[PDB]
Amino acid sequence: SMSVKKPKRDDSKDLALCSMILTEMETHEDAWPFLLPVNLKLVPGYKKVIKKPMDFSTIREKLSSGQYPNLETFALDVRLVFDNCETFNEDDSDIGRAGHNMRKYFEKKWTDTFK
Repeated sequence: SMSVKKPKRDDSKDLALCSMILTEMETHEDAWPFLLPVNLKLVPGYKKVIKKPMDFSTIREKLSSGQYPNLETFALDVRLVFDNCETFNEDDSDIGRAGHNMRKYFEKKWTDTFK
């Protein structure tokens, strides 16, 4: 509350560390469905169904231009990529499996780096 603060957690390395995570996600062999924005002209249903499209290149540009206020808003966009993927893709598809794999990979790096 006013003039009453928990001890200051060191956040000065968060930008660097999110960038490293994102690099690891970008270079994973199962990243291919997520590297670029879904082409809304060429994929029927995507535009109407997925209210907030997100992809790794869009997260990279937001990261690089100071558009994440803190590490939690970064994690929310990463999770959005995988939540979108589950909305649009069957679990038993190459893309559906890719999204589960990447979500797992992300959540471990997130825990190991920050928790």
